[PDB]
Amino acid sequence: MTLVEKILSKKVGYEVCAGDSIEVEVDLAMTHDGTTPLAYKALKEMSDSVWNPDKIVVAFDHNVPPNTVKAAEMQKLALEFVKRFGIKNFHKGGEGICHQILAENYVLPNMFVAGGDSHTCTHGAFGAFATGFGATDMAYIYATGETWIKVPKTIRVDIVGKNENVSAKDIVLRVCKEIGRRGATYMAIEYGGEVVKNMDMDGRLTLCNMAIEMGGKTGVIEADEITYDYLKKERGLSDEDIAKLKKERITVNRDEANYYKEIEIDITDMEEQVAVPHHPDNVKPISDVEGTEINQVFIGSCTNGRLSDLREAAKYLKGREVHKDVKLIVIPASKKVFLQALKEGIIDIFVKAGAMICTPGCGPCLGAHQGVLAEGEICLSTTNRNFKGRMGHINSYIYLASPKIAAISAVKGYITNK
Amino acid sequence: MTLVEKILSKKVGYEVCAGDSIEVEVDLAMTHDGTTPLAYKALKEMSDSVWNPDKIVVAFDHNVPPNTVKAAEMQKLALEFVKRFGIKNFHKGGEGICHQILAENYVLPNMFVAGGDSHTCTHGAFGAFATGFGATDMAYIYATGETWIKVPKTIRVDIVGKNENVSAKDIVLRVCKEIGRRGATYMAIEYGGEVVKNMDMDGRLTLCNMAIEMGGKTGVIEADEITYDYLKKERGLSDEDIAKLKKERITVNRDEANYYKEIEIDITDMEEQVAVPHHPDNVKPISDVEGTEINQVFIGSCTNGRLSDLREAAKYLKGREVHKDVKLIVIPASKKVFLQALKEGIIDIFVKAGAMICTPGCGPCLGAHQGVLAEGEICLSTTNRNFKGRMGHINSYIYLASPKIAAISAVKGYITNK
Repeated sequence: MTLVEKILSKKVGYEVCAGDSIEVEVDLAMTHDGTTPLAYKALKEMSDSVWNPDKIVVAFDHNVPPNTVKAAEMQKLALEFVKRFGIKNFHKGGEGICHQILAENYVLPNMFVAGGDSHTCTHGAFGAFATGFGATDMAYIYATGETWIKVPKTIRVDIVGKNENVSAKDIVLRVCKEIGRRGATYMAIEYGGEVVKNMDMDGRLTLCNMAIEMGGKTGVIEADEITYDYLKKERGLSDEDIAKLKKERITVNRDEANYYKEIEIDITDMEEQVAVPHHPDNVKPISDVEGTEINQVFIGSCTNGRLSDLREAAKYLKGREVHKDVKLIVIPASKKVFLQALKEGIIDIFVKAGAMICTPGCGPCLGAHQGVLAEGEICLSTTNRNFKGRMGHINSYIYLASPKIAAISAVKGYITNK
Repeated sequence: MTLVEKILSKKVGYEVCAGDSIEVEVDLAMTHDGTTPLAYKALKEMSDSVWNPDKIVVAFDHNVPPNTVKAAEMQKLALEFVKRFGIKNFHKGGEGICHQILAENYVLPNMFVAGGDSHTCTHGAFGAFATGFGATDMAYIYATGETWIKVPKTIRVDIVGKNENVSAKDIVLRVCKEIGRRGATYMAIEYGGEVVKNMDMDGRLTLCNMAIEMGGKTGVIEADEITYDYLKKERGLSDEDIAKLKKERITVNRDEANYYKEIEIDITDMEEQVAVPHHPDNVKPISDVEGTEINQVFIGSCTNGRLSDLREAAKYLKGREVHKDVKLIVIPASKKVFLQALKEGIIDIFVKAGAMICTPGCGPCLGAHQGVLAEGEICLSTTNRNFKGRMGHINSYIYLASPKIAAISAVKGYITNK
């Protein structure tokens, strides 16, 4: 029995196998400024109320503040969803990215998280089963708190070795390379090993987030002490709640689980990994892409927008200034990350370096305004998507790398390690 | 002899008066990301060189970060202009508003300041003749360093009395009524009196900024010791350099200057001012619009985006949170202003209250794709424009007020004063 089978079995109250179709109760339902309207429209035709407003989260992160009339009409319509259904857990523009809000305030281990977003798989780092759903599907979830899901197969990814010169994004890019953009199709990506157990919670959320970029239905990491300490830090979880959570802790024994595929990654010495346009799996080491001049550098997104991502980037921008031909865009993942990075003096480092700061949202990682590339512009982003013409013009280029590389490259003006 | 007549005469070398068409050598030329590519493309048809790169200033502020592909293409074209002609006085995105930057490190008294912006008249607070030109005229000036204008008539505006509950925005809004939105066309505005004399440069910048809103060709304020003190705090200093500017100081004597018309504004027992849709020449006192539901509040344009404006707004926003049904947007006018407000903890108060901090520029303005309004949505702004469908939908509404009132109304969710 794999981890996803373990979680789902405890969820329904009986042993379940991969391939089965079971009814699962939803512990956490969420839509954002882009997926709320359609979900709301469908909900009007179906129900006059929701099943539990305390388990429903709504956040504005895609178009904040409204950059178009249409986006303004979207949030306007989403505002009525909060009103007409009495949604207490509503996060306005500036609160931050939806998944970051869910992580630092809501998601508990062994939960079944249902989200109106493709990258809902991010919250599998808590030891929960989190997948994305369509707007019509989320409507029924809002009205009943239930949904049907097929227990997916599991790809075991063992990350062993030790390398302090690389970050979690460098590792997850390495995993994307060996597996591919279609390698984990219809399958949950169960991370584990020496590195994963010693990896911080900010890093675990990075690995589970890019699960969709490998075709993965979701990503999941076993609940740990780091998971519990994170729950102690970001939220006021009492010791009675940690202990209550530890008795329900789910672990996986040896050979008690049969995986579809079991890949293993040695992290040493593996220099910093960089994804090459126009696909997330096109990952090359730093030496193979050295000297590549860039026009724009973005540091934010759900993948690397947390406090630790800004802190690392701030220590390389602490001395110098952003290159003349390079524009730096910094966007904290949430309102909490923004505040904490203010008092820490992290923001001061950025602004002095000439970095452009935007309100906590999904930045220009999508469509999206707030940082559009022109024809020919190269952007070294820290997000999780390299699709051709995603950050603007169809003939623009996007590179993916850690906040460390992004910070250093912004100074030098070219992709570098020194 | 009016102030404008004295400024233009010294600049040209001989005595001129209103009605005379003269050729003036330009001391300072500036275009932003929205007008630089327009002026460059126009320059590529007639000339093949700029007259003086040192006298040319380029600053990105309107669309920072790039909101559309066309906007990104424009900024790329503007980079060509700077790279080609070696414009050392170039400011990237995040540096701040074009007029604010120009006031922080360029505009000297007695100058002739030409700008590719309808609010270049702001720099008349330094005692310099400053007007706005189109893309065509900006190319002409870029090539020859000279332009052809007609010496305007002067509507003298004496502001006397005392009031410590209103602001410079409240004052300049009072001026726009007695005069009108078209009661100063083809004419220059000359502010004087005990109030203007006691104003800091933050107040004088506001008065000269709203000159075009009255149809005025420009708004100019006589330079004094307060003007020189600002040039010490900002662009470095020297008591010998200030003395070198006082030797060229231009003063105006009463009755020795014949104006087209003279107006005097009472301020002692005046209420605070809020302009109603859809024109800047429509303010009823705060008691006449108190209770008006607002859906969005913007604080921080060229009119009211400086340090004093932020600290005043943070004062009423201190400890409180922004009302639920209204989204607050705060944008510092400059990079320098941003930094000194960060070290003062002013930004923290904004973020704690739930404001949406954006890159130091001007948005939403003319639909700059920043904080776009939807249909039936009302915004209270500290900007200078009030026209129908300015911030988005044609059926949207805009109200103009001071940062003080803007902050308070953001707290209570409606236009108020308490």
